[PDB]
Amino acid sequence: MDIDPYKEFGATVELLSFLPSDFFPSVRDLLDTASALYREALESPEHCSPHHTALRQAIVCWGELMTLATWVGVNLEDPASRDLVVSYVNTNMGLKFRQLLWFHISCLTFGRETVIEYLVSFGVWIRTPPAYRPPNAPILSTLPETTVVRR
Amino acid sequence: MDIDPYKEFGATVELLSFLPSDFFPSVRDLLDTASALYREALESPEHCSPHHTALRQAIVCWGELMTLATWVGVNLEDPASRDLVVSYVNTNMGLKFRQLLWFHISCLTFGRETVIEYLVSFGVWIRTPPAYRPPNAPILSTLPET
Amino acid sequence: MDIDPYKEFGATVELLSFLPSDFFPSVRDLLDTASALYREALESPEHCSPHHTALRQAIVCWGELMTLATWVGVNLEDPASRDLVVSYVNTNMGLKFRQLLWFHISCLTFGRETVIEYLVSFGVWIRTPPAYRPPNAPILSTLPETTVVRR
Amino acid sequence: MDIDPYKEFGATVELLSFLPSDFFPSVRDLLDTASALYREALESPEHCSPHHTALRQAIVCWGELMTLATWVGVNLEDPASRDLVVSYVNTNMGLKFRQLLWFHISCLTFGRETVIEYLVSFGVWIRTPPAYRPPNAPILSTLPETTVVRR
Amino acid sequence: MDIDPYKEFGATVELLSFLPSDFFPSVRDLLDTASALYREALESPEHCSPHHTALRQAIVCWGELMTLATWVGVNLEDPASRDLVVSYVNTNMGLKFRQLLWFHISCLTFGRETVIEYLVSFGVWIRTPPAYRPPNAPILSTLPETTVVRR
Amino acid sequence: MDIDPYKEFGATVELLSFLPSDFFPSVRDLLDTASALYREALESPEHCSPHHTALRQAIVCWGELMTLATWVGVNLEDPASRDLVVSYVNTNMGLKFRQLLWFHISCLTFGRETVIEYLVSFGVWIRTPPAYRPPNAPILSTL
Repeated sequence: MDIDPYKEFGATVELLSFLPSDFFPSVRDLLDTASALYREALESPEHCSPHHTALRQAIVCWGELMTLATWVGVNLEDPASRDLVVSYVNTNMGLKFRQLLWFHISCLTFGRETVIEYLVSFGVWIRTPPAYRPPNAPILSTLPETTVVRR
Repeated sequence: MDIDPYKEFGATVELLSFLPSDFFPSVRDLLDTASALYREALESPEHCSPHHTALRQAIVCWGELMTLATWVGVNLEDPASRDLVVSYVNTNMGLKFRQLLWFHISCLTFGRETVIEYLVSFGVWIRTPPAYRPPNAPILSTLPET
Repeated sequence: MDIDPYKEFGATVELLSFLPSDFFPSVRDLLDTASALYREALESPEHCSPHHTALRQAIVCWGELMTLATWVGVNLEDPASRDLVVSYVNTNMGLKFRQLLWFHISCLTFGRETVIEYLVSFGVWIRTPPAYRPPNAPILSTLPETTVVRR
Repeated sequence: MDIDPYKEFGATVELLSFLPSDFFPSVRDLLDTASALYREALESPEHCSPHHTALRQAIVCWGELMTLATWVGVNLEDPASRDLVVSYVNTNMGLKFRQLLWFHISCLTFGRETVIEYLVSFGVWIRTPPAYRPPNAPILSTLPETTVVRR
Repeated sequence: MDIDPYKEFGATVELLSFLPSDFFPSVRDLLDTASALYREALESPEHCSPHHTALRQAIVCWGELMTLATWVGVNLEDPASRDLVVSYVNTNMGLKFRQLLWFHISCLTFGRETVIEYLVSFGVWIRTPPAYRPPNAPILSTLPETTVVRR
Repeated sequence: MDIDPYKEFGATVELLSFLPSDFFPSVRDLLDTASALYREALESPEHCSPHHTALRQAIVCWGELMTLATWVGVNLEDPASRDLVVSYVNTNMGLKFRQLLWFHISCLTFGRETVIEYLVSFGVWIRTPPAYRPPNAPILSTL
């Protein structure tokens, strides 16, 4: 079909194509952020929000893909094809999962309006040619880059 | 007829020449930004804005220019002239379209007054000597302060 | 994308396919009608109407295409390919511009309802086989074909 | 100085450029019509209307042009060049004066709005290919379509 | 006659004498800034403000100076003396016109009080020895110190 | 740009083309008139009038030209080139500067409408053929 898992939330696959391919953190770092900020709500028995539902589903499917990787590394004798499949699962399927994770963790941490405005502004930034581009790329944050809160 | 594509919007061809010619993103990146942000409005059977009207027209005209370039590639046998024509369509007309798409997408995203003050300020900045101007190049951003 | 520059106004590319390919006036005649009826409004600094916006954009792009034609006629040494490109720009791209011009000038002069009704009626006329087709094709006009207004 | 003699009245040299060369009566017939419809007003010491002012001026410059033609015919001994200049004066300048006289006589007879809509509709008719238009040009006249003066 | 072109506006040739020679954009950049910020007001038939009057006059005298430079380059056969005069016109008189254009464009952009306090503070900064002053000259700009145009 | 320095003051360059090139007094005479009539107001720190602003600007741009001329006469060793360029500075730019000074001093002294009617009347006088042209050329005066 044509689900396009972001258009339900307000972004699209092409709106997230503003961000380059290597912009997204690693799958380990994104799973660490998830378990560090929303573990007790991702394990609760209630529909907390659509982001929580989609994030639970994403994590279960990555778990199914990591079980696949373990199984193939255990069961395939041909090492060339074995490492081929494992590297494919880890990188080429991993990129789609990291784009999915980044989006959900960031839209939970900062908000839909903030994440969409950040996507637009980072599109502007990465579009602007290098010679006329400021060094301060836009970034998501809840505090100013320097925070003078003495006590 | 001596028509400005920007005079009704409050800009001018010389006001968009006030920025470096290589400041504007590629036509590919700008068409991607348009289809990523306002596709459902650039395909609806409503006007919704002079910017949507002008942006629909601009994209149709670029599609016609790209069909021209494909036709040239297929139907010109002389490679020198063929690649000269294609390079012209991609660089001169491509620069004019990138200046046009940038203006309309940026206006729709940020605001007419915001984009005009940005044009003026970035033009003044790129001309101020380096030691007496803020060090970071100006940029447009929807992300507020925290 | 799928802009279809008429569906914003109420027609479509297929509704304007009722009219044959050679029905549309020349680009020179349509630019003359434009500069004879709406020049002071096409050069004004205000959004007069969506037809005016689209017509300004169309005229600027035809100007860009005529600058292309001048450039190629000046810069291409190979005469065969030069005249090939110039004839292409003038006829095959010209037809699309004349369909665009005719539509906008007529919808400004006569009105959207009148232009759409004319498209439907000319579809009926040009569809009817020649033997059962009246000689009076439908035409757009603000006066009767004969106008007895003595003084 | 690039002056349009109709722009003052609402027409345009590009709006009257559609009426074919054979559309206008001869200079003699248009002068007879002027002197038989508005002689007592084109010979009065009163500012009657802009059409009267322009008609007076046009007739004076045609008188000067006819004096020119007579002088050429009398004083150019070369018959070839003499007939060349006479033909030029009687056809090119003659057509311009026929277009100018027709416009003013017809404005005075019918009305500004009437003659302008007539020019518009005749442009629409003369731009259509001969195969898609009613075969009888639109007519501007004071007579009924039956041409029977009752009462 | 010992006229101060800024004393009328509140500055003084001795108040602008502190801004170094490298502080001002080139004549070309300052003319581009003028013609891109206030062209429709520097070309209007209206007395807009003393800054507009002085800007019009300054630009006319620079036009005369550029005509002089072109005439020198064309008509002085001696290359040494020709380049000598051209260098003089482009550097000395050029610096005076850069100082004059900067002052008027900056007044029109920012304000009399703002540009005067800026000149005062820049004088304080440029008079201090390099060892007792903050290393970054004071800046007059419309951009935020972050140079990110939001809203 | 097409700034046209007289447009704001109500004239145009083609209106001042009514007066010939050899009609305007020397720049010396015009500067003498200025320093005799409006020195205390051109040296004042006040926007007295747009004519005062334009006249201050013109006087400063002429002072810069004269400094250029002196600098050239001192520093250019080639006498031919030096005399050529100083003669250019004195005549070809002095012409436009005495046009500007004439316009502004005359407007200040007599009035905008008076100077404009003078320009129109001088157009009439210089267009009239010589056989029907009075020997008394038009002249500006408040007497």
